[PDB]
Amino acid sequence: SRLNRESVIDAALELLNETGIDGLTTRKLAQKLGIEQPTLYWHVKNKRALLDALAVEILARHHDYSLPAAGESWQSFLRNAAMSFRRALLRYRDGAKVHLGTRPDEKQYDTVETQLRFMTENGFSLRDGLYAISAVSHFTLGAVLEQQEHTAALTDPDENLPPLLREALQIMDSDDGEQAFLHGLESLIRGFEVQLTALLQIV
Amino acid sequence: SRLNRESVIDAALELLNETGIDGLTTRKLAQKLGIEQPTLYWHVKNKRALLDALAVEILARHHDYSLPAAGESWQSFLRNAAMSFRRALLRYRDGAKVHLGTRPDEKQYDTVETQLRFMTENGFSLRDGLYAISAVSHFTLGAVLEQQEHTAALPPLLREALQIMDSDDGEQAFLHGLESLIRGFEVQLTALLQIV
Ligand SMILES: Cc1c2c(c(O)c3c(O)cccc13)C(=O)[C@]1(O)C(=O)C(C(N)=O)=C(O)[C@@H](N(C)C)[C@@H]1C2
Ligand SMILES: [Cl-]
Ligand SMILES: [Cl-]
Ligand SMILES: [Cl-]
Ligand SMILES: [Cl-]
Ligand SMILES: [Cl-]
Ligand SMILES: [Cl-]
Ligand SMILES: [Cl-]
Ligand SMILES: [Cl-]
Ligand SMILES: [Cl-]
Ligand SMILES: [Mg+2]
Repeated sequence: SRLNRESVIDAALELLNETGIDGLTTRKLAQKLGIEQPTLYWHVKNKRALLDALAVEILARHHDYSLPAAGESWQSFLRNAAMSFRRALLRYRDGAKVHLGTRPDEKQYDTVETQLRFMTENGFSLRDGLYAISAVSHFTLGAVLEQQEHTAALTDPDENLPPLLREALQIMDSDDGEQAFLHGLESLIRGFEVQLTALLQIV
Repeated sequence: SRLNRESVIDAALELLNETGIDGLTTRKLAQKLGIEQPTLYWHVKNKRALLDALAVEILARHHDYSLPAAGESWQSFLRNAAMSFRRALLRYRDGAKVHLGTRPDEKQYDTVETQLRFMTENGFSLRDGLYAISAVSHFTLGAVLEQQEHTAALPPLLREALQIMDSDDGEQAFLHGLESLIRGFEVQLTALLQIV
């Protein structure tokens, strides 16, 4: 079939959903695309190159709230961006692992620059603006990775559970992690706000 | 080698530091222990079982702040627990990845129950106490993972960002975010039913 970048990425993302990240291989991709492995090699040098491209393309295709809307508050921007990032990571099987194992594009660098510009224009020091954006990223990625790895582990004993843990596990299994995530996200943002507004005051 | 559980874990953690999580295999563990694979199999059924046990033993061995001190505030407890958790995850190569997606083990039940009960004793609902603990975990795991990954590895403002980001190992960003999280929890807890 067609082996332009877009078609190779489409096929690989579809394969990822079938195999997961550990099972994804260039050999299986060649099969999916109806080609011999040396043919694929011309287009895609190895699994690492493949994964780097997928990670970028997942965000490029699906992380559609990467920039603030005109006039949007920083609080709202971080909230929306976090929700968008989470959605994008959850869209594919092992998506967060795919994302984790890369380092950003030149395009992603521009976006981060704009986000950093935006934060600093809203009163954050560069340091605090960065730490905020980092913390949102770390929390969001951590939440998705726990969810997705937990799912992955299931494919491979209530009577002894103590009562609060039993109830906590019931609570956590009750959705895909969204409720816990959204609650933590508000706490994170409010913490940032308390810090920003303090300026040089002891807080 | 000796193949009691402790010796097997010892060997596997040593191997983990050598190979990382992806590179860790039962074949290489058997080699390290000077045994054949089917011998290892009697003791360790597969990689998932090994990883599950490593997750537990890393905390058992190195997570020293899992319970509040007598009289300790919930804020201080979460701070201390988060710092301890992070140190324990950082102790071994890919430690955060080893933890990911695990659930409390039987040997951790009393501890984790106490943590949950402790939050509720401080005014949190079980739900909100859980969400606080979970947020701390998720944030800490994210922070460590990004540190462990860019051990495994232009714009103006960004460029100074990378300077501060490379001025240390991640601890400053981590600690700053942890304080934000804790203050956010406090603001929520203290609001009760007030619009906040
Ligand atoms: C309460 C809880 C915890 C954890 C956890 O994974 C979990 C879960 O998967 C479902 C429901 C509840 C929990 C932790 O991993 C753990 O790291 C942990 O095992 C743990 C421990 N064993 O000491 C902690 O200290 C806790 N945290 C404050 C770092 C946290 C507690
Ligand atoms: Cl072609
Ligand atoms: Cl193309
Ligand atoms: Cl491959
Ligand atoms: Cl707004
Ligand atoms: Cl023995
Ligand atoms: Cl033993
Ligand atoms: Cl293996
Ligand atoms: Cl205290
Ligand atoms: Cl209780
Ligand atoms: Mg855990």
